Amino acid sequence: RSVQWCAVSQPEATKCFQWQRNMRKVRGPPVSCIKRDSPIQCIQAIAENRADAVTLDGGFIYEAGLAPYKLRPVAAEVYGTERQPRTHYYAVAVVKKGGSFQLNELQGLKSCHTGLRDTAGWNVPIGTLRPFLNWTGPPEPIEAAVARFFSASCVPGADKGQFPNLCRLCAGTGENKCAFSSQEPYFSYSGAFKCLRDGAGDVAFIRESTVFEDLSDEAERDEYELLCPDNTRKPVDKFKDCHLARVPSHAVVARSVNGKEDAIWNLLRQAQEKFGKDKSPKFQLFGSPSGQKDLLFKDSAIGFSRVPPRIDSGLYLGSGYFTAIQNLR
Repeated sequence: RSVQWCAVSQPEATKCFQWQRNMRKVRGPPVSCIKRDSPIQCIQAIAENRADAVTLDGGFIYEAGLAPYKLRPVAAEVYGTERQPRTHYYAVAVVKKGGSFQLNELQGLKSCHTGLRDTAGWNVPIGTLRPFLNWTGPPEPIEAAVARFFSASCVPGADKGQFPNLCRLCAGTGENKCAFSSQEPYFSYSGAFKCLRDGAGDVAFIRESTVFEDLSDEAERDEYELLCPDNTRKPVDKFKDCHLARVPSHAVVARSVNGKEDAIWNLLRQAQEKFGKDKSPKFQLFGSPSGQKDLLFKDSAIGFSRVPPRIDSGLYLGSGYFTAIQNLR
């Protein structure tokens, strides 16, 4: 037959055509390509058997699995190194030890977010805190509710103009203040942590490893702990037993019924073994051309991982995450 990939963009299309005719050359499994204008359109396409697979993030993993699609992950991107591969992380709420407030009592305190609408620093934390948010649904934006929950925060990317409150704690210079880039000292994960570390804010929403990467001294990081969902605090080494959500990697979604799980997989294994990470200078599966990034697959990816059967979107996501998504719906 052949597996039909779905490109959400036209540059994506070019790398797929590239992929298909490069699979030919190496006499491997064939792949055809489909252009669409959005991840959902691709979800529908695959859904109504116009295509066979597509790589999606958690969010669309959520979406694709819903009726009437019922799509399911079959192959998972893999980050890290061949030496140290990783298919996920944990979204954690860090704080400085010594306090008594818990996750259910963060109202009025100061928060430090990696970025606006980023998963770990936003979608997981703000979706989790949802019960404490005085928010009607749409059309009023969540920022609104968040802006009036915490007394002040740093959310790189937050609209300084509409929601100035979400940029108070930020530390960039002039117009670079609250900007969504390295210009903002409290940007991303390490900036988020430092935000907390500098006493600017009381809680940091980052991932479990930023701590370790940044705090070399074991006795230095005994100065921090984690805020667990069961309204209890814990050391940063107990992240597995004390996190807001377990965030998996982007996964290749496919039909639950008659999905061609194996064709896709047999195609995925081989495409990797030949055009995988620094395997060929002819064509590279994980790598976007100049000006373009994360085409088809995450460039930071280094391989794939088969997803066991009977594992749906919800089970793939995890409750923390899955709940975090619905809560914002």
